[PDB]
Amino acid sequence: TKYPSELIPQMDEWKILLGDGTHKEDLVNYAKDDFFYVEHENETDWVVFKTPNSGITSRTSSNTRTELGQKKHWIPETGGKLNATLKVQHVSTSGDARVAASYSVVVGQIHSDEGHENEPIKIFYKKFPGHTKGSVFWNYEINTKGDNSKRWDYSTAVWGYDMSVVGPTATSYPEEPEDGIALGEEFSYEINVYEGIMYLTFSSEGHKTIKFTKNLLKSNFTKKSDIPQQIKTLYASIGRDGIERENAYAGEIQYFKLGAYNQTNGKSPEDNLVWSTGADVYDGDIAKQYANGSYAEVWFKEATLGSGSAPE
Amino acid sequence: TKYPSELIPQMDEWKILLGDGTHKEDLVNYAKDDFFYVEHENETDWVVFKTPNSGITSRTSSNTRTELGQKKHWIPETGGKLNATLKVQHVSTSGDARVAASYSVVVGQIHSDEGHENEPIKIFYKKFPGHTKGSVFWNYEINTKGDNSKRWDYSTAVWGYDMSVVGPTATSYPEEPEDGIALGEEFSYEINVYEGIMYLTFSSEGHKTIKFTKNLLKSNFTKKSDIPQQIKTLYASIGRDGIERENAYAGEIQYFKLGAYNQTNGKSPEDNLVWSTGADVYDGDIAKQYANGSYAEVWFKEATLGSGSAPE
Ligand code: NA
Repeated sequence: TKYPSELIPQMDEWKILLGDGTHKEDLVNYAKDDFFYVEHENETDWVVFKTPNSGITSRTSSNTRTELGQKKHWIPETGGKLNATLKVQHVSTSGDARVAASYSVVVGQIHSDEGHENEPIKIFYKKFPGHTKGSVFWNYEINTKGDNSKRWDYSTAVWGYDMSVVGPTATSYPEEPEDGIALGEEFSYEINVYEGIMYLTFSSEGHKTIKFTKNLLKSNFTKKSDIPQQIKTLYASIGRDGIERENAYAGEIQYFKLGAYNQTNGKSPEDNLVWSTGADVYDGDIAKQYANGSYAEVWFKEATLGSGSAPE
Repeated sequence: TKYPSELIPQMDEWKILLGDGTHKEDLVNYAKDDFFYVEHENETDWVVFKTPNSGITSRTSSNTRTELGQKKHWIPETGGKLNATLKVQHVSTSGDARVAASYSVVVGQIHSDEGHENEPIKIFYKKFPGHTKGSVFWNYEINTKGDNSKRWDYSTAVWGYDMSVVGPTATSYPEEPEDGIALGEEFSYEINVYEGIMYLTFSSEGHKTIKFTKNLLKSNFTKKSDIPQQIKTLYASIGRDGIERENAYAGEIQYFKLGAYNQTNGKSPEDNLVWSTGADVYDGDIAKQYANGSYAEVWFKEATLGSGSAPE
């Protein structure tokens, strides 16, 4: 009988989009069965975000989400911090293993509200079908100088693989990552942007805590000879060779998002081998996708917003 | 009670500078006698800011302040809202009455953290010696295009006079304003910056609620022919003919301040008849100033920070 707002005291600082295209700005005492609701398990309550592979998407995306967006925006220079503790309960059980996005779900992001509307960070959990352990990795998308159709993401592994580890054919998978994270296994992230520098921390009991620093005010990617080999390789059949503006996301307004942003869709892999995953979507029927594994589902027990801080 | 943080639940969102030059970042359970403390009166507790006319000033100013500064900064596009209810209990009883800033105290501001470090708004209370009623007015400072030494403030009256109404000699005063606010009389302000537009609301029991709208993204002062007449009298002595850059404070990082920023100092009126007030400051001896009326003291009942909101 609980609402998610009973578990997240800053619920009034978020709006939501659900997998069925519902937008809701006032989330105090709000739930909707099968998308955004509370689940009780032994001694903890969790906020569930559940979304199919193909529901009603936002105008900005081909992928379906049930995900919060922070109402108060900020530029990297003034900063912001998001802390989450969560477990992924389910990712799509179908999709083409040659496509980097298949079988994954983004569980936190910074999204830009203007300009190209790209993401300085998207944190993913990806698990191939049949595997016990999945991978957590995070992607930085360039704030492309000029035409955004040449953009790309650079993916960095936390536990397990990064997004570039694909199967060599549509239904054969790499071996499971030995150091990865199971469904139902708790982990935490913090995204702390202080004075334009994004400091990430990822922790999970029994695994190494892993930290990263990425300056969001000065690009590392301002010419062709700076594009990482990972981009040349993973985007080789797409054609993406953009460069990033010199000052990256300096002064660009953005905001946090958190929940289940499903990156497995039913688009044809031939149209985009990195992001169109060709999964089973049952012609958009949400109840049939839910009955056959064609969805993602992520549970959070803590989601806190605060100000950016100097790492100690 | 004793700590101002028992009255202001958001005390951890502010830092302070006191009139003796003390800076303190963590204000929970913090008070300093004679500067920042709580006074109980009839059935309400108030947070008191008290400052001499000449204490230890910030590097940025010739005036002394005991004043909060908001820790988390913002640009006008993303916005912010400050609400306060207060009463002014004392302004300096000495000063050259010809000088526009004399006998006044700023009780709320937006202050820029970069660039020229100018203020999109400072809210003043000013009361000539011996008057019962003082005036509340607010100043917008241009974000000067080019050299800031040509900057100026434009003052708009709320109740009573604006800053430009001065006495005819150093020691005599204009008539009391018909509509002003007495020492000890409560009034409220709200500075609500939503999508770059500043909406002000001022209210006090038994006076008209007054509202203003000022766009902080698009200057009304881009040509010399737009400089208001007011500036031509006040600033005649001083060389201030600047114009403002076209997009005003767009993208410039700001934050709110609230407290007692005393505008009466001991500087020579013959050097600057707008800001150099020639008051008695007893060689910077704070005790002697407090004993002889050379100070400002403002009590707040409420002080809340929030997001900017669309008016309605
Ligand atoms: Na901001």
